[PDB]
Amino acid sequence: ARQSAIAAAREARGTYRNGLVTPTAGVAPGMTQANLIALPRDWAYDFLLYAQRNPKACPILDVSDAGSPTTLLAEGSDLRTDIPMYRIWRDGKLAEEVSDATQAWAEHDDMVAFLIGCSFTFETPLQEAGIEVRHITDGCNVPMYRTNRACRPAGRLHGEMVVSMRPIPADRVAEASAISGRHGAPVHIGEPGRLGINDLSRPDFGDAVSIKPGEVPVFWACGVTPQAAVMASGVPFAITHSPGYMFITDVP
Amino acid sequence: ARQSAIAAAREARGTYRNGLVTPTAGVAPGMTQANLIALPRDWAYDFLLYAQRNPKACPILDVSDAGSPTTLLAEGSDLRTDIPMYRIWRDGKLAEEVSDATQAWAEHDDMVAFLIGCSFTFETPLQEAGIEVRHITDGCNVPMYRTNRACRPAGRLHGEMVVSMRPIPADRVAEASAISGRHGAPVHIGEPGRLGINDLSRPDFGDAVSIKPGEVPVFWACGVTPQAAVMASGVPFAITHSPGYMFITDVPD
Repeated sequence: ARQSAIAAAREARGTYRNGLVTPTAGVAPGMTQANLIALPRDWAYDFLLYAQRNPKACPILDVSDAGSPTTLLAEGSDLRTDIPMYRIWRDGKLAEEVSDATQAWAEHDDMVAFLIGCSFTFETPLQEAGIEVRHITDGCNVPMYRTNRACRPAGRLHGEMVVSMRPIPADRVAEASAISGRHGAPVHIGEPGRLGINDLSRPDFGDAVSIKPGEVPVFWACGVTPQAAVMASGVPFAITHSPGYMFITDVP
Repeated sequence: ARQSAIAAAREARGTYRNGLVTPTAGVAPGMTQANLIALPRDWAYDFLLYAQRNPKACPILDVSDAGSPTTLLAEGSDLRTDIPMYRIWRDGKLAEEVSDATQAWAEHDDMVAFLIGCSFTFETPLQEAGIEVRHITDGCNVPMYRTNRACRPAGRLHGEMVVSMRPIPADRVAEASAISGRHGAPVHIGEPGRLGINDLSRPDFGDAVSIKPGEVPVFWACGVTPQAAVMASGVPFAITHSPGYMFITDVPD
């Protein structure tokens, strides 16, 4: 029921609020999970525009007011604690990981939280068609790669797109792309190298997976694209989630 | 015709650059026209967020980098001069109207331009059902009203949605909305009072139009709502286009 799924959602982030640290992959089936990036209002203008200029890579689910946390995607939730793990960035480099972001969030009083993602998940219908999601078939975090595809810059922000990949068997590629395209369309199909990915076994983010010799790698734009921007643009201070440790919202 | 449409657009923008002032309706047919609101970077955040929160009322066509009067919607165009008429706003009140916003723009070297609009015009489809766009029949701008439907607030900005009104034959209305909905879906049919409109003969924007004894007023979210938020939020300084004097892009509809 829709009522129970929401319960499991309030349940899950309730635990993370209590310090629990575990991947959110398949934590509350049927519940929209989002990526995060919080910036001081000043840099938030750069990212809002970065998001309006690259909606495929940074589709916004919500933007908190300057005095966050709290988001309409989860009534009563606190963005500073309800995420398993946060990546605290300083001067364009990851400075530390933490289970609670309350302190880091205090460094600025006009922090702006951006919840990034899409309420539509193509993974469900794929598995429905009998395709299989390699990383799910395992207790895995989908592998993700920083490509050579430059995003449209905005303000002081600029950077490459980050993609997640799932091996699709040769004869299901066409319908795999069509199913997920029914914004959700794959950005690339095939040759990893054409994306500046020189070794699929070493993903910049997430866990690597195996690809049966008859499988074709397919790539989709994902919400960690913002993290690549933080690193290529030297943003003084930003707070994002740690890949694989997302914010489970109340939206199915 | 191939390229012809955008050529007419370039020419038209050219005359406006050279000081021509004339309603923009009808010119460069087939070319998407847009509303404009230019704000200082600091307020540009509030409005960009106002837009992301109210997409049907403020559909963004483009956003210029701060301090740049250009737009990808028209190569070689200059926003400070290619619109026939501008509205300079001060303390959310409207201080002056000029044929050249060049001087006003220089008051902030961090001006951000927002071209508001949609490339999907439904008027063509209507006139190609005989639904007749009243205001296109008379020499007037489409009546626009400030409603009682508040936009979701964003930062310092707040305000009501400004709708556009087209008189439509009672027995036709059912399709006029279906057509204009292939952002374009109409927000209100009927009692103009229920939408906060007291006297249709008095529109807040454009020219009033005559409603025949049979027609029903049909309303559409209008790309003029930011100006309403500018008055209700006391925006210290802003620049927008004037009534029926829009920016003609090279982007076909």
